[PDB]
Amino acid sequence: DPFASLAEAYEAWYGTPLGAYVIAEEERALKGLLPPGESLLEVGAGTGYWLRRLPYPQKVGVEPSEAMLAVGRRRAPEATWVRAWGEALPFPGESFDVVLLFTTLEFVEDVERVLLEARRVLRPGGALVVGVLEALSPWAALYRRLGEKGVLPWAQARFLAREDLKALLGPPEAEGEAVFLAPEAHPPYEEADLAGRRAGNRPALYLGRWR
Amino acid sequence: DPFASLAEAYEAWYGTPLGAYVIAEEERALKGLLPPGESLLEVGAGTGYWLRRLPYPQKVGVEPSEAMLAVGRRRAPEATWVRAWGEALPFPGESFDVVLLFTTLEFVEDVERVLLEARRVLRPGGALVVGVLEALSPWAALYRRLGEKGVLPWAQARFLAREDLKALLGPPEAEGEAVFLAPEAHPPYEEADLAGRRAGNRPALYLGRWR
Ligand SMILES: Nc1ncnc2c1ncn2[C@@H]1O[C@H](CSCC[C@H](N)C(=O)O)[C@@H](O)[C@H]1O
Ligand SMILES: Nc1ncnc2c1ncn2[C@@H]1O[C@H](CSCC[C@H](N)C(=O)O)[C@@H](O)[C@H]1O
Repeated sequence: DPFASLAEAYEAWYGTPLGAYVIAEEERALKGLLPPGESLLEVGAGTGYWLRRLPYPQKVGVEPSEAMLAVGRRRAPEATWVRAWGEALPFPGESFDVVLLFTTLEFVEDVERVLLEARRVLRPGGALVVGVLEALSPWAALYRRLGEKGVLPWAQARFLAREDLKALLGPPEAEGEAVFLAPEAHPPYEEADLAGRRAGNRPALYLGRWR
Repeated sequence: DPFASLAEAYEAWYGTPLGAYVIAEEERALKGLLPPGESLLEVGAGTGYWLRRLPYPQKVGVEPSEAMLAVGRRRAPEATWVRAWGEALPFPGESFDVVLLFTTLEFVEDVERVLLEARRVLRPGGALVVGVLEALSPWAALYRRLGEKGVLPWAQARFLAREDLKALLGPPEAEGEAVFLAPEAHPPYEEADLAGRRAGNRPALYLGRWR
């Protein structure tokens, strides 16, 4: 478990200027894809960052890391926390309106399997929202380097491009993307961000919604 | 040999609009860092793209790939082509005024030995000029992915950041940088480039000169 020792300070970076900007843009992008619904299931809910911020009345978080889970259920108590793996969700078919996978496929053991589970558990016409750190962004460059440099959890991550998702789930009903500036950007961040777009940067976060 | 079948189409990309822009930008940065001198040695001279374009009256190209070499000795006949590895230069010490390593370190066997050899064959007061595809740039993200997907020669490449070079050679005497736009930039390219710089992007090409 690469997250075994990262749980406690996992959100520390969001407090910094750049991190605050990144997390703000990502949430905004995510909100743009979130559909109406009653029940939500986040696979790899980690510290429950999204669980506590999403509005759905019925929220369920699946997290295999004991460390992450310890923090998550503390921070997002209103949700039901289940200790399981994406590859085998302990729920009957067609039980959720929305299933969220935010930068989790980068760490699962079997991507196709996790996606199958997500769709089974998803009810008719259910919305599957997937978010990944676009492999082609300068952020991926940083994380790939940090990974080989032995930094956790990056050393055990796999990187995906929107192309890979579309390859697996087909054409998304809707898309979203955020953070075009680079890791070493200087503020005012909005300038850096618009600049990164114009420079042709792939975004740091790609979001797709499939039914 | 990763370049075993890339020699012929190697320079092809330089024909496209972005390619044209990129390579021209690299040439400008490289020439701006090249010092005064009579003799030049390029380790991993490949297809002689740089040998065919540098002022030095006496220049030698070291290239282990026979495939690349076949093209190089042809496109840059005014230079002496030697078939050897950077790990073992067939030259006595203090014999060159300038030694050039342009995107070669990412393919050699032993980086430290290559650099030791480069320094050995350098005359007193000589200058070593290294150019690498900065590992933190969006281009690095693209090649690491291509390498992952098999694509040669990227599957065999290692990537360096200017910090890696500083750790190996110490603080350079001078530096150069080029191409802040991303692989997917859109024309007008000069704007895209200025954008990438403001975005916080790391240059696709980092150049350093040591003595
Ligand atoms: N095989 C698997 N199945 C389900 N979750 C997994 C998994 N492998 C890793 N994870 C979890 O995926 C999470 C990735 S970190 C992202 C956490 C959360 N989605 C957020 O964006 O805030 C980690 O908490 C990790 O424990
Ligand atoms: N151990 C080694 N010693 C010297 N050269 C090597 C090497 N391993 C690979 N190379 C050469 O390094 C080159 C990298 S491609 C760059 C070629 C040229 N410098 C240019 O920028 O146009 C390849 O042609 C490859 O054959």
